[PDB]
Amino acid sequence: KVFGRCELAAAMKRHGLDNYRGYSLGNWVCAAKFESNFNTQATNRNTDGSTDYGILQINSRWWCNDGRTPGSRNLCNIPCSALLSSDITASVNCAKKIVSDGNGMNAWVAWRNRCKGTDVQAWIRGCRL
Ligand SMILES: [Cl-]
Ligand SMILES: [Cl-]
Ligand SMILES: [Cl-]
Ligand SMILES: [Cl-]
Ligand SMILES: [Cl-]
Ligand SMILES: [Cl-]
Ligand SMILES: [Cl-]
Ligand code: NA
Repeated sequence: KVFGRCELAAAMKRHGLDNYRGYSLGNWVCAAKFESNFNTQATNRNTDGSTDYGILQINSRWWCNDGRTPGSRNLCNIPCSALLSSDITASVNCAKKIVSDGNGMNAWVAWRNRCKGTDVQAWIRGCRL
């Protein structure tokens, strides 16, 4: 599923991401924009052989099981395929664990490089929320 901007903001808010660990909704929308272009089915292979899955490009090295990432963990206790669903629940629940891991949203390199410090509220501007 490719979400619209405000549609994803609303779904993220419904699932409790707005101000989660102190990160406003616009931060989460911005991260999803640059990780996946709002596409739940996005996948990307990393150089190390792990793969990133879904709207927030969650990595198989630590967070989900895809059966093909040697030495990896599955700390969200989910198949990586669950991160590709039109229902964002699994991605949101796993993102909550990731953002709580110690480095906040810096875990998402694209957030650090493209969202951090910017006018992230622009991402939810106009949205009925
Ligand atoms: Cl957009
Ligand atoms: Cl915001
Ligand atoms: Cl594996
Ligand atoms: Cl594990
Ligand atoms: Cl599994
Ligand atoms: Cl959803
Ligand atoms: Cl933080
Ligand atoms: Na894994």
